[PDB]
Amino acid sequence: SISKDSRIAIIGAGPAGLAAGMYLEQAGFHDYTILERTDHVGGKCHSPNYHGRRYEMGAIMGVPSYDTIQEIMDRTGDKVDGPKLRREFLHEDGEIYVPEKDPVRGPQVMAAVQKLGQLLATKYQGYDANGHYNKVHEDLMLPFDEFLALNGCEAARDLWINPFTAFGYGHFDNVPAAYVLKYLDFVTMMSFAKGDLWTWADGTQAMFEHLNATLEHPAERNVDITRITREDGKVHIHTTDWDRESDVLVLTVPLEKFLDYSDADDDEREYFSKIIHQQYMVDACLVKEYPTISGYVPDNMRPERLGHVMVYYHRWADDPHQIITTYLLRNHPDYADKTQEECRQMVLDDMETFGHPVEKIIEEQTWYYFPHVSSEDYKAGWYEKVEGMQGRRNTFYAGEIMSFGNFDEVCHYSKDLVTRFFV
Ligand SMILES: Cc1cc2nc3c(=O)[nH]c(=O)nc-3n(C[C@H](O)[C@H](O)[C@H](O)COP(=O)(O)OP(=O)(O)OC[C@H]3O[C@@H](n4cnc5c(N)ncnc54)[C@H](O)[C@@H]3O)c2cc1C
Ligand SMILES: [Cl-]
Ligand SMILES: [Cl-]
Repeated sequence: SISKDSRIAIIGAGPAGLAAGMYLEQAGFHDYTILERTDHVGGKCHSPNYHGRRYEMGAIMGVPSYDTIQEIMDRTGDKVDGPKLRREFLHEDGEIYVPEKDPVRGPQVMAAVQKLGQLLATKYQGYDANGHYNKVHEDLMLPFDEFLALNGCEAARDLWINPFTAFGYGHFDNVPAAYVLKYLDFVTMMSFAKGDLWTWADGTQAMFEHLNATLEHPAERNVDITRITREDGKVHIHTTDWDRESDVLVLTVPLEKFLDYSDADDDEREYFSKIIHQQYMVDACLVKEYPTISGYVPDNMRPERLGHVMVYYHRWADDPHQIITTYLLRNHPDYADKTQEECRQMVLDDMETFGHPVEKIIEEQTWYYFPHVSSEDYKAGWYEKVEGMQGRRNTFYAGEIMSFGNFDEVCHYSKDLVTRFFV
């Protein structure tokens, strides 16, 4: 256990760092400081303003089982109050189809879903635990498609792909099942399939800005950390404006990047070097022939269509001059990765093909997205190692790499970090 008097440095004012501060504070750890590199809080919950309304450059949605986020809202006073999500499906040629009504493929898919639900309820019990420290079944360490194939459930990929590949998380040929099924566990998949999805009028960012404000120590912003060292049982942080000592270090920032400004030991260097991530690019667009509904494009979710628009978000139905965001991936382990420029051109051409041509791109962002490890590295015990290192030289590891790249998962992980190590 850790002394309540400890000076605790939390790096990153995204959901993970903000949650860490919240749950530390509610456990009686009052001497924490959150250090944020940018001038803003919420990280990839990022909801900029346009014509009196906030649009989403990052996270958009939750589901009713996001219990930790509910706890945050309980604290902040925020309410789930955004516009209803609705979707149609488009082929890569822009034609509308209704796959749930396909009388051959539909049943095959839902039968596979049924079958997978029972394997999850019986054989793979534990799969849905937050984090990876409870070692998942070995089958879950395989790429999702391989995991499905082993169990005869390939068809279920049709349901699972839409809120996964399109949402930036990569491709089932390579992404381990462990990640997929921690995010899209059975209740979560059911909620999404049904459209029972939380959104916020003021943006996902708002409740995090509000959480920060409720904190006893709101985040320090514009903190440029040049160096962290950990001699003599302490943590020393060097920034461009000061350098100070803490007792405990909580990392919610990318761990491979941490290597470059830290006295990283051999294990840290070895293991964090294996972290891979996604290049998920979002374009905030003004369009003609305004869509009446969000569009998903499964055809463009295939690795062979890397860089094409996989989904676009219809957020403000009443105003045809409001922002439509588009979503595409720029990388895949087995395909040549795509440039920003050539992908920008695909946004334009695909949106035209869909009959919603772009008048203007007002904002573009390639995000550092979904840090994870390969199936091989997962099977080789990556998480047993790294979780084994928790508390080493008073350093604790958290954020997306330790759980999943979603704001409930990381917040939940931070909450549990306090329980596991601090209380
Ligand atoms: C387009 C898009 C769609 C998404 N959709 C959803 C969704 O619908 N549902 C969902 O649950 N999640 C979604 N997400 C994922 C979700 O937003 C993230 O998983 C969540 O924000 C992770 O929180 P975090 O604190 O772990 O990481 P981040 O949000 O990335 O926050 C990291 C923070 O650390 C800071 N930082 C980085 N480096 C340093 C440094 N050197 N020093 C100090 N500070 C540093 C950053 O500025 C940032 O504030 C989406 C994200 C994007 C981009
Ligand atoms: Cl104490
Ligand atoms: Cl949707």
